[PDB]
Amino acid sequence: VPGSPWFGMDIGGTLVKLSYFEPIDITAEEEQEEVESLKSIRKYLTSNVAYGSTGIRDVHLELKDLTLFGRRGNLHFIRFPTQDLPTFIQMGRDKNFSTVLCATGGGAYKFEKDFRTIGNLHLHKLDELDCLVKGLLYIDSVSFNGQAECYYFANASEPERCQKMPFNLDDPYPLLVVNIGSGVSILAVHSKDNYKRVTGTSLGGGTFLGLCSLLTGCESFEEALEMASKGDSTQADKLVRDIYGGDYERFGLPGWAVASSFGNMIYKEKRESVSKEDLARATLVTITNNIGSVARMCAVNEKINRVVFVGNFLRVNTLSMKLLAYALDYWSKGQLKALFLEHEGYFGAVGALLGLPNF
Amino acid sequence: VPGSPWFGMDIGGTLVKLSYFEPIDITAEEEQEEVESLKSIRKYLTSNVAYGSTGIRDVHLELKDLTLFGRRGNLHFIRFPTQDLPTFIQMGRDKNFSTVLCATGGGAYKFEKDFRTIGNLHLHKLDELDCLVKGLLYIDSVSFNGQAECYYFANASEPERCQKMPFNLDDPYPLLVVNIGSGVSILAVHSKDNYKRVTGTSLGGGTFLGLCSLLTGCESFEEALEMASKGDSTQADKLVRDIYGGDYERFGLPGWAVASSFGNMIYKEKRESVSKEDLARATLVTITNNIGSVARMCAVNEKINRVVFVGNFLRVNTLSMKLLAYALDYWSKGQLKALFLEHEGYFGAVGALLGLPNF
Ligand SMILES: Nc1ncnc2c1ncn2[C@@H]1O[C@H](COP(=O)(O)OP(=O)(O)NP(=O)(O)O)[C@@H](O)[C@H]1O
Ligand SMILES: Nc1ncnc2c1ncn2[C@@H]1O[C@H](COP(=O)(O)OP(=O)(O)NP(=O)(O)O)[C@@H](O)[C@H]1O
Ligand SMILES: CC(C)(CO)[C@@H](O)C(=O)NCCC(=O)O
Ligand SMILES: CC(C)(CO)[C@@H](O)C(=O)NCCC(=O)O
Ligand SMILES: [Mg+2]
Ligand SMILES: [Mg+2]
Repeated sequence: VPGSPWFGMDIGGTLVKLSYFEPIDITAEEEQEEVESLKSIRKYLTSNVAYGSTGIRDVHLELKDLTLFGRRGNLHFIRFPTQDLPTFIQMGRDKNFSTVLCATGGGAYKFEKDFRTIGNLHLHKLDELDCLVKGLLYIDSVSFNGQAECYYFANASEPERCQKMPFNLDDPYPLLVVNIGSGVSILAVHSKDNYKRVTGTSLGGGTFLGLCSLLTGCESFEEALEMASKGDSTQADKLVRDIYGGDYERFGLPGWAVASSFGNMIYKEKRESVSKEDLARATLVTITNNIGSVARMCAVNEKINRVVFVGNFLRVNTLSMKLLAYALDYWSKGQLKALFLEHEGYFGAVGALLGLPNF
Repeated sequence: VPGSPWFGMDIGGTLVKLSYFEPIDITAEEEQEEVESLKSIRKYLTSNVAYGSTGIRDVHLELKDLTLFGRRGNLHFIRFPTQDLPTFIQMGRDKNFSTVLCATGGGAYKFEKDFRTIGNLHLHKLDELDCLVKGLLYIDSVSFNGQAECYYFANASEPERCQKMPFNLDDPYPLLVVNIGSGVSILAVHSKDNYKRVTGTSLGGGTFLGLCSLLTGCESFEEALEMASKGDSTQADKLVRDIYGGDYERFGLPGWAVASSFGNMIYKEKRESVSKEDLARATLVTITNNIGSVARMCAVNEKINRVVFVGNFLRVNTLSMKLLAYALDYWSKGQLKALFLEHEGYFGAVGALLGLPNF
């Protein structure tokens, strides 16, 4: 492995994710041979938790004293909007920084020519879903600083008992991976080298954020979630009891289940009384439950009972995680389990970093 | 079979559908024994095509010279909004109308006590999905006045050739039935008496109409479709080429495919330039393609290759039908076929009418 900072980057449709390995076993002689630009990069990344106006280091996710490529170091996790990649690349071309970059996600292709404006930088494009699988399996194998990387919600159908609990993935196959980013990819993983994309859905995190922005005027993902936490989705949705006056008993649909998402918004007087918060929550519930349903159908067809949900639609989004856990547990009568991972949307970036020794 | 007009009624979450059998073999003696109220009902229904301000007789769907319950007559098809059922029931209690009513849909239960305000009326509640199956199989078996009730889109992947063609369902089993009403029910039909509800989705016609109303201010389903016919959904959706700069080749996703529905609406400048017509079309495309995807997954898991789509989401909605035909044909490489039926959303009402001899 190369004199070069060790990065892996996943350039998605909405967010760039960057994994950075900071060596902590640097010898006295190594510090001598280190050029100023390399020292400047290391100090900038490790002494700041906000980069410019939109970059964020997720300090709580840092893996400390990881051994990687024969060196000990800390693995850092950084995100910024893809819209701001021109600023990243303009920073990279700065004279104070004159690298082998393993990059994945669609932007590895879309912005290939832009990365090559950085003199002599060597860009290696790696497949988006292969990096996801490799990074997910790697992070679970090294643990989250000794704690479990994977968790589930115990007793997900009872709120008085529902609680996050660690889950052991030491024999993780087979596994359904549901990656909720701008859109959704669903993978059936049979071994480390044997997986297929079962299907996907374009109703993903970008549908939640785009519809929420149109309907409520929210200006950020976090604001959308804050609104949804205060709302009542039943003010927008038409429920089974709104159609039947009760349960649809013959087919086991309870009266409180949604029959038609946003279905009460066909009435003008209801549109005039619904709140922005109600609409935010209805958008979240609609998108989340649709993903849960698709995930359930894929698990049944693939004969897989463990479904891991990743991607940044679920970052700081406990409501959606609990909705997913409840829906899988309820519809399957306990035979399917929703699983979640602490490192959220960073697995592609880690998987890309792991491709470095091949170059 | 009873002195009573022969009706079947399906009271849905949004629309009431009514089938009415008009006898055309009435003898001279039968006209004598007919009371004025029965004559008044027959004349009102057959001499008007609009009933009050919101009732419509779909004259083009009339089955002429049908033999039913040993009598020859014409089968009529009438719809009105469930919101106006109080007007129907108040009309029914009029003194000029002083019946065995077979009723299905959720409103058969929700409005049971209201129907019983009509003196001595006998209400028989029948199951919503059983009536759908029985009515669908019946109408296809009697034909559409000698023409095929069922049709498909030939060469659905090529617009220069794509065209509606009759399809023979003379041995209709097995069959996947996708009923797109306010919400969506999906049935696997193995015989006339053996079917199961495979799943459903709450993202149905009410989601299209509710979201469209919120986003565009449209005041009717027809206005929503008119707007969507003029729009460009790619102004709201984020496409694969917006993320990759091209195809995602490894997994066969073409650049023109939607990656994130409404995903370009996360950007304020794009929200400010998108048109209402664009938003209407994006809503239609998003809802329709999600149903097509769920239908495809259910067909693969049930090992069924014929998928019939019914329900009034598809009435006067050729765009959605063609989207469904293309999506099933494309994803399945021709192994799945989307089928459509001329009688749209009336099968439950017909199935209810067919239950009359049991009472
Ligand atoms: N700070 C944020 N800004 C924007 N979106 C966020 C943010 N935090 C969470 N999200 C959500 O995270 C989603 C993006 O998840 P992510 O896994 O990073 O997708 P992506 O890789 O950029 N897209 P894709 O090309 O489809 O894989 C958005 O659609 C939002 O729902
Ligand atoms: N004139 C109309 N008025 C309202 N909706 C219409 C109209 N025409 C077509 N639609 C569409 O038809 C859908 C209703 O279809 P329909 O099959 O009659 O459902 P329903 O039986 O009333 N609902 P459900 O209880 O879920 O079965 C609406 O959601 C619209 O998308
Ligand atoms: C980046 C992609 C395109 C691939 O992971 C992602 O946005 C996705 O899977 N969208 C859904 C595409 C679909 O299956 O309809
Ligand atoms: C009238 C019902 C409830 C049943 O046909 C219909 O609206 C439906 O199937 N809605 C979808 C319910 C679901 O499967 O989530
Ligand atoms: Mg991604
Ligand atoms: Mg219905």
